[PDB]
Amino acid sequence: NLKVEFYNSNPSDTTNSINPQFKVTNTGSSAIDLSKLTLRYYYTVDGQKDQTFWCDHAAIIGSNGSYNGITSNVKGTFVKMSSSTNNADTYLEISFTGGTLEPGAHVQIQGRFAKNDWSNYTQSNDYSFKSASQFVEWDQVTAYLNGVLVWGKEP
Amino acid sequence: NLKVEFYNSNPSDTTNSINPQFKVTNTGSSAIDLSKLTLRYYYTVDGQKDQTFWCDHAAIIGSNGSYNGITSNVKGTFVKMSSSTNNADTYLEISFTGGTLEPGAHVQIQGRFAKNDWSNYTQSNDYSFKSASQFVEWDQVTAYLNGVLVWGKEP
Ligand SMILES: [Ca+2]
Ligand SMILES: [Ca+2]
Repeated sequence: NLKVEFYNSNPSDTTNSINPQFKVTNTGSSAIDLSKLTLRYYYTVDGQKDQTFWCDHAAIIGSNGSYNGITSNVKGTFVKMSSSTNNADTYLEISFTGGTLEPGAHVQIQGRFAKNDWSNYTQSNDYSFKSASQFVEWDQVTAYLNGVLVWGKEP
Repeated sequence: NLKVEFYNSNPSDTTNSINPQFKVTNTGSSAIDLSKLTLRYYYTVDGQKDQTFWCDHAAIIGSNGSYNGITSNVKGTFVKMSSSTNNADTYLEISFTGGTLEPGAHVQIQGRFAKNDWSNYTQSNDYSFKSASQFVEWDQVTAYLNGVLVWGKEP
């Protein structure tokens, strides 16, 4: 059982970097294996180019406030959709090499990606885009446990 | 522009091989690049196992009756759905390495797939199942051209 909160820290309509911020909480009674957890951010690439994802910072925060830095365990891959919509033709899929999300604990991921030539994106035609000053409950981003959708609405 | 006709040549409710038969007609005025066309057959795996697809026979038939064998250009892959329904948790996606479908021409595909342990399937709970003696207009199978849905209803 999971709860996903999210926001984009870069609100510029035209920009050369998209900054997705994820906060995933294990609201269940049993621990979660992060290597089985994947997250997706849907958008339109606006000119297909190879892209790169970077995790500025990621950490597992326990229910008692314990801090475990896992920045280098977060990986990002770009998937071109086999069936697209007018505001979603590509998605960034976030994965973890390992780690355990214990009951009540949560993981914060401060992400960022860009095209390899640093050309612009347009964020107003991106399905998952959500400008906010903090993590909000947003269902236009999805989460999966072993390939099964457990949060959000796919486009 | 396309038209998809279809039928299953194996009607057995319990069986260890599913036989989808596709007939795709280029009803438009311009030729179609087959490497840009994909087709889907939705069903419930009834016990997750790796699966294999075989094209028994495939051919491009021209409006003048011309015959061009393309059996080895037809590929099939199995995709497990992230979100499933009571009659769809997996889909066979059919692709073509190449070929061009001229206006008025159609391509016939006699396919078959099975689990790698040859265990049974149940066809009564499969979204795309359509038993018939010949190809019928069926919208429970989908076709995508350039990653865009151009035929059928997805579950
Ligand atoms: Ca965009
Ligand atoms: Ca079945």
